[PDB]
Amino acid sequence: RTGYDNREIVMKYIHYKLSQRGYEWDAGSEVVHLTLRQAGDDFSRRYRRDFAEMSSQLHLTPFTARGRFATVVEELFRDGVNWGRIVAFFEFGGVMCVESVNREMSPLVDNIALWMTEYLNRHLHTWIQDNGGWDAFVELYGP
Ligand SMILES: O=C(NS(=O)(=O)c1ccc(NC2CCOCC2)c([N+](=O)[O-])c1)c1ccc(N2CCN(CC3=C(c4ccc(Cl)cc4)CCOC3)CC2)cc1
Repeated sequence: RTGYDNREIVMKYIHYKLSQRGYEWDAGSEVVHLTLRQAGDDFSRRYRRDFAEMSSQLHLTPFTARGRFATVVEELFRDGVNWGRIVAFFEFGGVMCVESVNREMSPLVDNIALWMTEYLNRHLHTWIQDNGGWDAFVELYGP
């Protein structure tokens, strides 16, 4: 119906975060993916302390990742949604994927991509559509 699939925004974002570390191949039209990447890179520069704390406190394992993902996301959106919190959600998913590869649990990346897609589709999609859609995010933060 929308003409797009949020799974693609998730897959492209995770691919970019892994590629930045040399964890996935990338030699280095659509504007949403570039806008989101840039916003997330800036978010992690501004909130470097929160990023470093999140990157060392996760202690991810295959049985604990699901619960940790849900708990952090619930904390993130407890006071409501805005674009910055959506950018923070992608950055959090990125940290979970990078940590999963670091801990030799690369298959978890596919599960994290599914949980992010499901949360965007079921819990954030209404807010996004009510707030001008991805079009409004690009109008505010895009080139
Ligand atoms: O300002 C905000 N929102 S905004 O006004 O919508 C807005 C403004 C400007 C711009 N972009 C800028 C425009 C000017 O040029 C440069 C770009 C955009 N944007 O979308 O691009 C949107 C805003 C600020 C901070 C914020 N977080 C919330 C999360 N928290 C830590 C935390 C968790 C957490 C910890 C680590 C990691 Cl990796 C992830 C999550 C998980 C558990 O919970 C706590 C840290 C602070 C949320 C929203």
